[PDB]
Amino acid sequence: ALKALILNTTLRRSPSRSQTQGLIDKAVPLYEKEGIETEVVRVIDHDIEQEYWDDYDDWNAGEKARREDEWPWLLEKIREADILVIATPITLNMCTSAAHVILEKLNLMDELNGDTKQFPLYNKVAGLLMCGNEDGAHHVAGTVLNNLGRLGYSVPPNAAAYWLGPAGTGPGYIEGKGDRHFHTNKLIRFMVANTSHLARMLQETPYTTDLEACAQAAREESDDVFAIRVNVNTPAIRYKRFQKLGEVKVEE
Amino acid sequence: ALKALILNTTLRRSPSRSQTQGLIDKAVPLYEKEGIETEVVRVIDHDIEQEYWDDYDDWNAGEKARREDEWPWLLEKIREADILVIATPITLNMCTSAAHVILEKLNLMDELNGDTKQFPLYNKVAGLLMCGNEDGAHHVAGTVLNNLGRLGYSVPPNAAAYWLGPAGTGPGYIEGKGDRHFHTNKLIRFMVANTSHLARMLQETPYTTDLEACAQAAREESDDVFAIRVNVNTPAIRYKRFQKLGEVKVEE
Amino acid sequence: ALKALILNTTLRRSPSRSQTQGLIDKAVPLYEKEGIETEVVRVIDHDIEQEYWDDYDDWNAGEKARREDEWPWLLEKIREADILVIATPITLNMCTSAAHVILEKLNLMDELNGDTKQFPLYNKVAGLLMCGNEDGAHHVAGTVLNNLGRLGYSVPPNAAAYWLGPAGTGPGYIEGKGDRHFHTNKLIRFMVANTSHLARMLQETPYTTDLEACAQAAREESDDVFAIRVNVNTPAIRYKRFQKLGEVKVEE
Amino acid sequence: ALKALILNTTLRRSPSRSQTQGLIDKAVPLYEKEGIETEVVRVIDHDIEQEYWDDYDDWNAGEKARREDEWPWLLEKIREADILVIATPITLNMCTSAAHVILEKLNLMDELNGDTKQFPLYNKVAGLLMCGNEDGAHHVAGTVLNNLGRLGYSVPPNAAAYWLGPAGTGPGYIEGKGDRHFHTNKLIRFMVANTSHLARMLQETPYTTDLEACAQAAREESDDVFAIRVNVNTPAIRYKRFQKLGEVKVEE
Ligand SMILES: Cc1cc2nc3c(=O)[nH]c(=O)[nH]c3[n+](CC(=O)[C@@H](O)[C@@H](O)COP(=O)(O)O)c2cc1N
Ligand SMILES: Cc1cc2nc3c(=O)[nH]c(=O)[nH]c3[n+](CC(=O)[C@@H](O)[C@@H](O)COP(=O)(O)O)c2cc1N
Ligand SMILES: Cc1cc2nc3c(=O)[nH]c(=O)[nH]c3[n+](CC(=O)[C@@H](O)[C@@H](O)COP(=O)(O)O)c2cc1N
Ligand SMILES: Cc1cc2nc3c(=O)[nH]c(=O)[nH]c3[n+](CC(=O)[C@@H](O)[C@@H](O)COP(=O)(O)O)c2cc1N
Repeated sequence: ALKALILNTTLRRSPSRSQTQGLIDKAVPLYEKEGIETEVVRVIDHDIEQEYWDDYDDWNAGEKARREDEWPWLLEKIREADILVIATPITLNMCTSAAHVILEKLNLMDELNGDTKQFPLYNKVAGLLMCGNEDGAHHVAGTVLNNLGRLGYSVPPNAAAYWLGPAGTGPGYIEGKGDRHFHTNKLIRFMVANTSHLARMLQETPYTTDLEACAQAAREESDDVFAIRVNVNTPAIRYKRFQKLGEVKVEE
Repeated sequence: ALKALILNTTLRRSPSRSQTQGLIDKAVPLYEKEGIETEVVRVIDHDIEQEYWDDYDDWNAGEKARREDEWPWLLEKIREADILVIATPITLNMCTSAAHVILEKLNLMDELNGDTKQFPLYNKVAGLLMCGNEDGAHHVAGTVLNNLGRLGYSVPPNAAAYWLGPAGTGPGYIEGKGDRHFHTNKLIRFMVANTSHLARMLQETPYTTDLEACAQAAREESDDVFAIRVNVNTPAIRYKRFQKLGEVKVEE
Repeated sequence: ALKALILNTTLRRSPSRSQTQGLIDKAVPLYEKEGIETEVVRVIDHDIEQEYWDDYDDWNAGEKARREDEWPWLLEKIREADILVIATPITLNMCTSAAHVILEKLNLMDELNGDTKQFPLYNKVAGLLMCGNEDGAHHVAGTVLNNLGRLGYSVPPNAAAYWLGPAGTGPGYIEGKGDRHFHTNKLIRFMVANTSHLARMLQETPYTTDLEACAQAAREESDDVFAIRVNVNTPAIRYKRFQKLGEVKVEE
Repeated sequence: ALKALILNTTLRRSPSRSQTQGLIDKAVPLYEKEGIETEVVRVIDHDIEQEYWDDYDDWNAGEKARREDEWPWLLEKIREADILVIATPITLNMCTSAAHVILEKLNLMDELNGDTKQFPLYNKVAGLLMCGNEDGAHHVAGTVLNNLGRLGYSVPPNAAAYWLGPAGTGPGYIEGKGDRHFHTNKLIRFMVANTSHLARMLQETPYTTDLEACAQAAREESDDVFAIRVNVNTPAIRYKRFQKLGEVKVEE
């Protein structure tokens, strides 16, 4: 069967009560009625290393970045899930820092599958559940769904469901009675119905795009050097699409 | 046959040379090789009224807003196109004001159909071409594609292609030789292949979601009043998800 | 004698009731108690041409762009005001298209003050009023206030005041009783008090920065060509800060 | 003697070479030439706990969030610094998750200066250094500087300096020769000059705003309950500022 993986990216460790979890609790039985098996992971409960290392970095400095953690376990669940729902509180008009770490680490998956010539997360479907006290839902949805789009996820219409109160400091979903908020409840239902349909579609008729071939055709029509002259004689920062400075020619 | 409509939202009237049109000129033959009938509209060439009126406004003040313009023609083309590609320059880290006016008027389309019980632009596909001198493509992509998804568009992976120069004032795509810019050329090819595929899928197996039925289910599990107490005794704007202010008792 | 100019960027013509105008009506008497002269302009009531032309465009295509409108009148007012307050409704998680046009045209300035070597809007102060039915205030503040900062405006703390209802379709400020909304009313008071203080400060102690001399220091430490090699052999879009492609050597 | 604190929020531990540190290395001598004592902290080098606990959470599970870490050490520096410069690489069109955590924890302060009745970070100045491979500088600047403004920071004009390559995957500042990039080098000079000036101003003539008095005046003109009726009989998500549903009357 198809699988939906819902990542609660709250910053409070289980079992502390999460506002965002209220939206998850509505979505789970709806996915199960669709025949889509659900799993909820609260990512902050798990040891996921934030630090970065590759071979350009200092070798000893990277020991902590290279340590054994729980990321392979979580990455494998994401690879296996046909639907990825990020369920995030809003902080600083963004997703939480926990969602941010996960997405940073996930952005290793724009390289290739040997037989599809597609990124590893191609043919999957993304949805979004968000909870804020007042503001930021559409901004976060734009940022997060755009990034997932870059990785291979398809986004159906009305794929982001959320709760917000009025302009103010709070309170959140629980005291604000968001479990009976009509607009949120109808958005959650839209999102589940549409992500489920698109997931079944992509299971039957995946993209056949060969990104390697697209890239080769693009190589055969492009240069391998970008170069432009800069006007260094002005403090101005106003935009000029035509600057008439002269084109550049490259050494040998 | 499938139709793709590409809206160049440059602020300069034809035949003035448009940087963004360079990306369009790459995309059109690629769609035509996909078997998809393409049409390019430069919306600024057409008389589209920006002012708003509805029957809550003053009747005389709204006369200019109600005047006969070319919006019904353009709206009918959007309704007919299976793929909508917004092709916009970046201004102020946003789409152009012309794209903005078009999207404002298009967001009247969030009500139902017959028959399908879906918004009128359901089962369509969105992609994005963008051109800026230096910065803003992913921010604009998040904003524009999120809004199109609210209307019923589905978004495939890698649906946004763009050109940008380095940090600076420009110049633009033409002087910058973007027509031979590898990254842009490959993204344009990704976008055309993926949008064409998703359009063919949705032609054959559209969403069957009944938004009316989703809304009726939400109504049964929801209140028809939102009400919270407010802490009027503090200058603080720190978020507080629990405030223990007491419930609001509502009459009738 | 300081002047504050408040631009209501609603899309509905006077005298139609504007939701955003409710916040302006709170702010005006507060500024006047500060001893600051205030003027409110509803910009949609004035003829401001959106289209663009310069010498690189087609002459005949640009005739409409070059026509007589009310922009010189409005631009002179912005230039003269010590405090600019954009008072914008939210559309599509952005300011309105009317605000978008004004800012597009305001960004077309290409001057440097001969005596101070600064942009024309240096030493002015920016505040923000916003009104939306549910969502978008901090995103719009980020975008608009970042753009004004690039032009020369300084931004005090708590410079953006706004009203929003809960997640939903509305209603707006008037039916939602925003005029008695504590959070909005206290933010408006913070905004007026802080912008007023900062405006007075800059009137006594303006920036003495010499933008021309900064740019000349930068010219001495910088190249006049930007050039990089591009990896044209991969479909990957993964970010690689080091790519081992070789330096490009330019011939001048 | 003013203090400037520069937080490098790279995800790579010292002494691994950071692209963003290149911009920092330009700014530090410019600040010291202004007579400002400058400290650089690479926050990822320090053990700062990401998890959240307060007394509404689960005591037992909150033990890790409550643990002794290095946050008080870093917060003291932020409390003392007259200028805070966030120096962040761009990930996912945002600041890094490391910057995200720091700002999250900074936003948890709940204090009012007993004498000035201002938030604790009032009268400070914020600036920004950013480094990305291609895109996101103005979006990050909007988000980060809007958040610091809510905390009490003032933002001068041209307070955000950055480097970006063209559309693509990289490379970054070092291989792209950003240390000799004219646009970046001049923006760094603008930013140091303007933040230094504004910090000196605010040390002389701080804001005298009484936030508590402002909130008390807002309390007198406002309701202590927010309540609106909802239309539960539509699937539409079209925005409607006027819905004629009727007022909510609240008991007692
Ligand atoms: C540091 C910080 C920043 C915030 N930025 C925003 C914002 O910018 N906008 C908003 O509307 N709300 C914001 N909130 C409230 C919020 O979202 C959470 O409390 C709630 O949702 C809890 O969910 P959870 O119980 O599942 O963890 C923030 C709270 C923070 N601690
Ligand atoms: C007022 C204003 C603002 C801008 N804001 C940004 C921005 O924030 N970022 C960027 O990278 N570029 C920006 N540009 C350059 C740009 O985009 C166009 O010139 C080009 O693309 C034209 O394309 P076209 O020939 O098809 O019209 C702006 C230019 C403006 N006139
Ligand atoms: C097309 C369109 C899009 C919108 N996008 C958003 C959004 O993204 N978020 C929101 O919260 N609200 C939004 N609204 C409501 C809104 O803002 C205005 O009606 C109000 O403010 C009127 O103010 P006024 O009477 O002074 O003109 C939109 C309304 C639109 N017509
Ligand atoms: C996961 C991920 C995401 C990214 N998202 C973006 C983006 O959205 N836009 C951009 O322009 N660049 C991006 N980069 C490159 C970047 O910024 C850094 O490598 C550089 O700056 C290193 O700086 P440092 O050596 O001081 O750490 C990303 C890189 C990542 N590892």
